[PDB]
This record gives sequence, structure tokens and C-alpha cells, in this order.
Amino acid sequence: EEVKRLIALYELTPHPASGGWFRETYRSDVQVEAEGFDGKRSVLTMIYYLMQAGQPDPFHRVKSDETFVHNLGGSMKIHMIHPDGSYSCSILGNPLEHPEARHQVVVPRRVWFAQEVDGYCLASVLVAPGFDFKDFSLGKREELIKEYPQHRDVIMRCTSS
Amino acid sequence: EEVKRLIALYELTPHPASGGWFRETYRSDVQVEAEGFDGKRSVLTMIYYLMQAGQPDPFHRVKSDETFVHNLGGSMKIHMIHPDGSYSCSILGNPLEHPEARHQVVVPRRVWFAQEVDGYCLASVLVAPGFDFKDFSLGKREELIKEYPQHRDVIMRCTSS
Ligand SMILES: Nc1nc2c(ncn2[C@@H]2O[C@H](COP(=O)(O)OP(=O)(O)O)[C@@H](O)[C@H]2O)c(=O)[nH]1
Ligand SMILES: Nc1nc2c(ncn2[C@@H]2O[C@H](COP(=O)(O)OP(=O)(O)O)[C@@H](O)[C@H]2O)c(=O)[nH]1
Repeated sequence: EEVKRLIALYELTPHPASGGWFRETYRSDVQVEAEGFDGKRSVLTMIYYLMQAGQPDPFHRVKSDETFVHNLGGSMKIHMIHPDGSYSCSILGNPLEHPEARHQVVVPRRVWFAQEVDGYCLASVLVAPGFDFKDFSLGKREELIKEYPQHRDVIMRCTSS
Repeated sequence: EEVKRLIALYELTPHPASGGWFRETYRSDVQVEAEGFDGKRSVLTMIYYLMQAGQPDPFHRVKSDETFVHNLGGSMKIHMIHPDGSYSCSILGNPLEHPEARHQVVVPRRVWFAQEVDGYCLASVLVAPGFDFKDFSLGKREELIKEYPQHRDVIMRCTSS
């Protein structure tokens, strides 16, 4: 209602690492052995991911491209700090309502990213090679400020204390 | 027309085996030698795929699970004939408007599948291992009816002369 209907209906649960809601809906039987990965991985995993205003999914990164796909709701800012230190922002949403928004956004592997919404957004989020906690890094405020001092504001807004 | 804005904005072209409008938006750098695949494959490819009423994507199949994700518009019937010959139908869409629809539908590899809509639908469709024409089969009316005589109606509706 509408957020709760979607949480009920899709059986989302509060995301350990984030201010949002999720459930992994698919994990492929097929495996890849990929350099830079410790061990076999699944070819693909997909979650539902729902976000609400006020609670930013904080900076984090993985070893795969992460593909976001907009299902419902408002737009979703996806903040990105790339390894060369540069900052970009992609808008996930519906260009029919917001011309700068796209229904697909691919976050390159190794980019630190965080996300915020002004209302709520339901997304499907896919990762290939498939998600595994050994490949996940939750960013620490102080380490990120030290690495990227020129991005202090966005880092402050999108990390916990 | 909403359709043409999407076709314009997402640069869709009409689907060779269609249809159906599409564009491959992403193909992963990472590869993976999966048994039963002739050669390496990308781990993941994604397309926009847009459908309108009266024009059924005909029956086809690939060697990968194929994941549909609903972006905009009405529901999309996904007809499936599975290797054991049984028939199922998944509804891709928004369960807030249609209780039985879902934002994600995974078509298992090797299933023959076809899709129709009553209005229009924009979906993102992902394949892992990533799409490659050597893995694709377009269904032939005659061979499919030979194979699955109990599903003549649906094969008739979703194949071309
Ligand atoms: N598949 C997938 N899972 C994710 C992603 N981000 C976070 N997770 C999940 O975090 C979930 C929580 O597991 P975990 O927190 O370690 O167990 P718990 O905290 O004791 O309930 C796992 O199911 C992971 O799937 C993602 O992008 N993909
Ligand atoms: N990536 C991907 N591509 C698809 C899918 N279905 C059809 N195609 C595409 O079909 C396209 C064929 O290009 P096409 O327009 O036929 O060029 P042509 O050979 O001159 O006709 C390729 O770009 C494939 O990507 C799919 O599920 N995924």
C-alpha cells in the first residue's frame, strides 16, 4: 500500500546491507569459473529491490556489473564513484515521466555505488557473475573519504557513522 | 503514442524473428565455457523488448534461462511448451493492477515459448549465458504440431504459416 502490498506480495525483507527491501528471486543452475573470483560462481542472480525516501542504500561495490531494471515507482538516483575517482550519477526510472531517466542502468564492476529515491521505487537487480558475499564490499565512511576526499558530501549522505 | 516514444527513445528496431521491437543494450565482457554451448559465451546480455497487440512473438527457444522483467504497459502472456510436452502460461505485469501478474518471469532453458499482449508492453529481457544465434531455434508450425499435437491451438495462434 503500495509499498506494503509489494513487500507482502513479493515477500521482501529489510536488506542487511541497505535502507531498502529485497528478496533473491533467481539463481542460475549454470556456473562460471571467472578470473578474479574465488571459486565457481553462478552465471546470474536476480533480486527484487524496493527503496523508500530517507534511507539511502549506502556505498558498496561488487566484482560484477550490476544491472538495475525499473519496475514501478519514482526515479532512483544511482550515485557512482569509479576507481579513477570520478563521480557520475545515473537516473533509473521512466523517461515518459522524467526525460533523463532510463529503465535500465548498468553499474560497472568495481564502481562504488549508492542509491536514493524521493518517493519509492521497485527495481529488479541482476548481477552476473551471480552475487556471492565473498565478492561484496560495504564501504566504510572513513576509508572512502580518505580515498575520495573530493566526494566527501555524497559519501557523508550515503554512509552510516 | 507511447509506443513510438519508447521506440524513439530506446532506439528499438523491429524484431527479425518477430514481433516485437528490440535492441541489445548490454553484453558482458566476461565469458564462460558452459557445457552444451558451442564456444565461449558472454555471461549476460540484455535487450529492451516491446510488444503490441495482434503480433505474437512466435514460438522459439534457446539454451539459457531467459528472464523477462516488466518495465511499462499492460500484461504479457508468456506461453510455454516444456520438453515433457506440458503447457503453462506465465503472466508478466504489475500485480497492483492485475493480481495474477508478476514483474519477473523466468523462462527455463529449452522450453518453447511465445508471447502476446492485449495492449503494449515494454520489457527488459536477459539471457545468461548471453544470447548467441547459434543457440536459437525458431519453431516451425509443422514440426511443433508433430511434436505437441495436444497444443495445436496455441501453436497455430503463435507461429507463421
Ligand atoms: N542475490 C543477491 N543477494 C544479495 C544482493 N545484495 C544482498 N544480497 C543478499 O543478502 C542476503 C542476506 O543474507 P545474510 O544477511 O548474510 O543472512 P542473514 O543476515 O543472517 O539473514 C543474501 O540472501 C544475499 O542474497 C544481490 O545483489 N543479489
Ligand atoms: N541479446 C539478445 N539479442 C537478441 C535476442 N533475440 C534476438 N536478438 C538479436 O537479434 C539481432 C539480430 O540482428 P539482425 O537485426 O537480425 O541483423 P540481420 O542479420 O541483418 O538481420 C542480434 O543483435 C541479436 O542480439 C535476445 O534475447 N537477446
